[PDB]
Amino acid sequence: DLKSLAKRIYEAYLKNFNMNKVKARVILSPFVIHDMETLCMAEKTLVAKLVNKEAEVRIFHCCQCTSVETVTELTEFAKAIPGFANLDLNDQVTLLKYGVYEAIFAMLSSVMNKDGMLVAYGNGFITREFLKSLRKPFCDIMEPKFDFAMKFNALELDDSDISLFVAAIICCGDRPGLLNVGHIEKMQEGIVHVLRLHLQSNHPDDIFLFPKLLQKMADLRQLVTEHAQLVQIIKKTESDAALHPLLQEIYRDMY
Ligand SMILES: CC(C)(Oc1ccc(-c2cccc3ccccc23)cc1)C(=O)O
Repeated sequence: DLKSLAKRIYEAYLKNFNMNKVKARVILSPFVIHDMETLCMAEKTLVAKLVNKEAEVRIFHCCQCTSVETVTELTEFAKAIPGFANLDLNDQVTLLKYGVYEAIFAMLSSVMNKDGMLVAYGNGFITREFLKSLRKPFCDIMEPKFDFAMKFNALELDDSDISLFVAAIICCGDRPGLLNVGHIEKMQEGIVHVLRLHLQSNHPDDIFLFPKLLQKMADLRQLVTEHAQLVQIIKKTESDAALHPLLQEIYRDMY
């Protein structure tokens, strides 16, 4: 009855996310993008959307397209979280609007290692150093996410842990403008309880793992706010490009 909830959530997570941690770790060893040269020969096969323009824009257009694909997946995942579909539609929409990027950056850690991150469904690998060399302010976009991911990955969670974590992020009672705050809080309370007991069984060698994950929740909220602004600046200083319309509405005057 608590076991069951963890199982239903894990199964929803396996069904709805194309990329997960087991799949990514196996992969992380294919085609490396480490400079402008290797970037272009990536774009002869891997990235077929803006197919020219400034390399910084091509890169993060490709990146925002992946984020939008993750938002799509997160929406299906949430509909499978027991209780979520029973909320008023505007509460479901509100939870997703304010929750998806906290979940995105949490799950992004799974396709990152200290050297770089998987891209294009794991058939490309862009190095951390290469991103760091891009012209300002594009070189500052992914670095704080790598920083988060390195600390997160050190916790050595598996997908059964992460599925519960992501459900807890989405079912959050303090998003602005919720109608049934009481019930969403009870949903959250249940998931977080199951998460704690799950971590105690799956990781009995780390007593402080549950508090460490609650710290990561706090970290992600800060990470998302800071990302919103960096995104805003790039829209102001740069319009060779175009921010995805969905991301525009999500980021707008939230934080
Ligand atoms: C993590 C990621 C990929 O961060 C982005 C960073 C920059 C852009 C971006 C990409 C292309 C043009 C832009 C213009 C103004 C502001 C941002 C952009 C899109 C996403 C995202 O928000 O999904």
